[PDB]
Amino acid sequence: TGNAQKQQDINHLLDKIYEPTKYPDLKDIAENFNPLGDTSIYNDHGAAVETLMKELNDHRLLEQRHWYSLFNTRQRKEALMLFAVLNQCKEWYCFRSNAAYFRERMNEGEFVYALYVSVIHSKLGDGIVLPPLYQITPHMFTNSEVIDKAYSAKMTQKPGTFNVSFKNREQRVAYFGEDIGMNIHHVTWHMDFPFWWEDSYGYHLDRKGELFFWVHHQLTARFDFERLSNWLDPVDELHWDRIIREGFAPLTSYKYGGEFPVRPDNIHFEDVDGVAHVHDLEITESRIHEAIDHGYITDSDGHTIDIRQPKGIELLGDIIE
Amino acid sequence: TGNAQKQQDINHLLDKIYEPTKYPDLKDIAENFNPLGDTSIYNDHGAAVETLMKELNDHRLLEQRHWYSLFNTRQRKEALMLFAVLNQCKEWYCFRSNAAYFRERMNEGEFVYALYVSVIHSKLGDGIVLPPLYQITPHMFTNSEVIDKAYSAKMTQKPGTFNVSFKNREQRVAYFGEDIGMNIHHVTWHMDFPFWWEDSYGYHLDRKGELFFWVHHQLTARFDFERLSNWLDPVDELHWDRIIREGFAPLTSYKYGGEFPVRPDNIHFEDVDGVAHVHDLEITESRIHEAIDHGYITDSDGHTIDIRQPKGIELLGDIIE
Ligand SMILES: [Cu+2]
Ligand SMILES: [Cu+2]
Repeated sequence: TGNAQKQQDINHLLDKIYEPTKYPDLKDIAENFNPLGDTSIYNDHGAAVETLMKELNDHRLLEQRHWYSLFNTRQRKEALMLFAVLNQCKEWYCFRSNAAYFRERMNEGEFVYALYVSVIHSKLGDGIVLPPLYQITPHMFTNSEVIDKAYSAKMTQKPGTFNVSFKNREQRVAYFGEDIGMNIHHVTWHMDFPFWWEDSYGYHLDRKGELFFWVHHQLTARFDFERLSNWLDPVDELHWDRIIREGFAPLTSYKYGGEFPVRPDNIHFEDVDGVAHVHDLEITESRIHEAIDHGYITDSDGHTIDIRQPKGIELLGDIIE
Repeated sequence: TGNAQKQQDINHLLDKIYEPTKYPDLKDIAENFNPLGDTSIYNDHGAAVETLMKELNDHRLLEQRHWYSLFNTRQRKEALMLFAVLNQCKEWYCFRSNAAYFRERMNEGEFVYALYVSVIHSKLGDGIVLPPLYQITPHMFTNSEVIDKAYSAKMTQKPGTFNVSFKNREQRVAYFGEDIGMNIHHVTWHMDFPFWWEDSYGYHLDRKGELFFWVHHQLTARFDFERLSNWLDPVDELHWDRIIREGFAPLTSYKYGGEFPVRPDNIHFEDVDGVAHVHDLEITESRIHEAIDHGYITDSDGHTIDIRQPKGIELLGDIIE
């Protein structure tokens, strides 16, 4: 152990993530290790490990040098299996090993995501401070311009820092939304208290519900404030039966993936194949809005669970998010 | 009572259905029979009959030589009383009699529908085969042109058969829906397990409900295949909030009644007077959909009947059709 060790290892793992590791130790590990030959390092007698492997083997896991969204029900599951290994390691010998072994044949997004969540929640990651996403995978936090300016630097082997950019809109209250600090927090908040947490993982995040209610209420408040300061008017509430008034162009790019799709202004909400129907929301919204109005949330049995009490708002945040 | 017999009386009955019977027996039965004096032929002591009669007498039954759709709540009820008589005869003397007695004063659709149903479920119709509707009442299964060609062969008495008809649509998968066999089947399937069946009539049809779910799912299935074969793409699902994209003109005619109305394309669903509001669907659709989602259907007392079991899909079909 140590930390200036654990730490070191981490830094190495997340170094030039888009390419096979250059740190020799990480690679003989990456090669010689077998997550299945001492089912003892694992507190599960390695059921986790044996499940990743099985996938890695039938090679039914997402490819490397490809994008990844945490909203993709499969990409998530895969990402989250790495979490589950890293998670039941008794000591560092087992983490390093895996987050090396996998690091090299699992996709980067799943991987970056997996490592962070794992470091954050696993028993074994106390000493560590995680590098800032913004510098680990800069395509998600940097402009598309600066990105290309950086690819040029590199082509020519000439160094230096480029100035990023952001009178026509409400990309006047932009400084708020595009800040690398908020973006960090926004992701961290949901890494700290993930929507996918099962108390099987080890403990129980306390009031994730009210936490959820509140955190957004404040982005939402903080946001409303800035627009105040900009002669702008408080934000419109979004409806599924209306047009999406204010659309934008992000001018942002994926590393592997392409450029973030843009949305024109005054658009009509389309039924999106694979996710869900527009109407599917409308009804959800109704079911929600009826719990609130009745006084109770009704479970699967037709058991009405009361929410006209203090535990109220979290039970509500459990069903809303 | 052979069946040869049984059978013969039945082809007699349904011969030249649009004009007074020409078979002399059926006639003088038609005239001298009294469905209510010897109410010992009825296993109901002629409750059945004494109701038809009453109607027949206050003259509030639907006229002859007029159309009839099985969807008309009255038209449906009258048709269905005939059913109730034929149904409580102890032997052929009683059917012959009524389907003769009634044949001659009761509307022809009521009458053709009443005799088949009766023939199909009454305990007294075993040996018979019913003639193919397509040849009993051919306006329903034949073109409007063919029909017309046929009125001319008859005005001039020179005989002859006509070829029916069916590059501009999806009346390219026509050969499927316009087939006299399908068509047969699709009506028979609903005569075998009728939507109006009360188990007071006699026995209980067994899984009408999954039977219902399943038969349509195979029309639909079968339907979807043919389109495949025609470079056409799978069928849109219909919504009450969008346009009826594809209308058609059936170029079909009724014998008494006129030409079947046509639907222009890209139409908007109108609230239709006497049947129900568009919205009315809209909420029934919701009501249904929530039963699917809750885990339970809820009766009129407010008792939730669970459908997350094998009797499941049938309970559902009983509230769906
Ligand atoms: Cu969030
Ligand atoms: Cu049908």
